[PDB]
This record gives sequence, structure tokens and C-alpha cells, in this order.
Amino acid sequence: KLPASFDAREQWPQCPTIKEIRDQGSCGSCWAFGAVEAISDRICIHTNAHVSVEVSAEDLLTCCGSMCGDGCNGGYPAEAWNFWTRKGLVSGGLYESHVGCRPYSIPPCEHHVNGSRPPCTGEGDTPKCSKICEPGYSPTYKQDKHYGYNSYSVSNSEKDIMAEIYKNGPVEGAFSVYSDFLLYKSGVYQHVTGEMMGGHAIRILGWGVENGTPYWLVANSWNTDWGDNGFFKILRGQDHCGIESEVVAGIPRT
Repeated sequence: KLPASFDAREQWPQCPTIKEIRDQGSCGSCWAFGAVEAISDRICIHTNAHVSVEVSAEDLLTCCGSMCGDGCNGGYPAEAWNFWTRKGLVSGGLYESHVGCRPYSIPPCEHHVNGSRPPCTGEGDTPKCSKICEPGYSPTYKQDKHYGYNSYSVSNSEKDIMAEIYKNGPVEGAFSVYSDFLLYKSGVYQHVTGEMMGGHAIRILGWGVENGTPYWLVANSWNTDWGDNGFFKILRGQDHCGIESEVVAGIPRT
């Protein structure tokens, strides 16, 4: 029995990461961001908020290597969660936050919107895998690793995905980004036209029905000035743009 609407931000109010929107910068690291964001949320949910950390996008992006794909050139969500179970992920906050072991090294930028930051450019170089924490942070890189207990894909079934989010927290997903999605502002996105811009991985954290239209509540990784404060809603129940076909998650290892 699942609720008709659900928002992980309201279900687990003591988990700040669930509400946080990150910026992948000028790097096609969405595959890593959707994973570390969901993992962050799950670690907090898993420990009843006793442990709440921003898992490092940098660590995943830079240290997984070819197994996860091509760093800033694109990657595989499935392997992102596998890396978490196999090698673990240290903490790390936003660019220049000096938060955590390995904060993100790529600067934030304007993603399809005007703003005070520089406009995003084409996927840059992937930073090096540096297995050491930033100065002043404790514990050591090895000791700060947070491991996944397991990882799995979720079937292409809205009920299965809703049940997964309901029970275990936000998940990572991916969908086809068309040009008519770029200027999203609010409402339930439904693809009607546009050039297929490429697959994009994100974090799904809830669902609902807005004026009869069923939707998934999703966090993008394009900062807070893109979309609806960084989030968006997309049509649910018809594997729209493949939104229900690339869902992956996993349970944290204490």
C-alpha cells in the first residue's frame, strides 16, 4: 500500500541532503551526481539521521575510472553504485565549500539560464583521482569511506520504483533530455518536441499528481537557478523519456 503522493524531503525532514541541489558544473558527471545525491540521502535515512554527510561527487567521478565510463564525458549509473559497494565513497561538499573529505573541484555555472555565474561550457577534463582528504578534514580518506551494502537496478515499473523510494529513499534514474526540457520552469514536464540532447542521470525523490497528471519529483544537478529551484516534475507511469527504465539504488553499509 503506497501513498498517492510522496516527497522524501517531508518523510525524512532530518536529512538535509534530500533537499539539496548540487551543480555538476561544465562536466558531464550527471551519472555520478545522481548516485552520490541518492547515496547521501540513504545514508542519513539508513541511520535515522545519526549520520548525515554529503557524499563526494568528486570521489566517484575521479576514482571509479573506466569501469564507470568516461568521467566528465559520460558514465554508467549502474557502475556508480557498484563502485560505492566495492570501493566506498568519501564525503565531499560543493565547490569551494571546504566541506568533507573531497569537495567538488569543478566550478558551478549557468545551465541554460542567465545568472551571476559563468555560463557552462562543454564537458571539460576529468579531474585526477586523488585519494586524500582536503586539509583540516578528519578522518583520513580511507577511514572516511562510506560503503554500499548492495546495489541493484529497479524494474521498469512505476509501482516498483515508488515502493523502492518509499521504503529505502531516493534513487538514481536517467532519461532522454530533449531540447524542450532545457527551459523547464514548473509543472509536469511532458516531452512534445525537440532535439534529443543525450541521456541524463538524476535523483528521483518522490511522486504525485498535479491536476490529474501523475509525476515523479526529480532533483537535477544544474544548480538552484535552473528549473523549479533545481528540481523538476516529469510524467510518471509511461516510462516517459525512459524515466522508469534506468533506475538504480542500493542499501548503505553501516
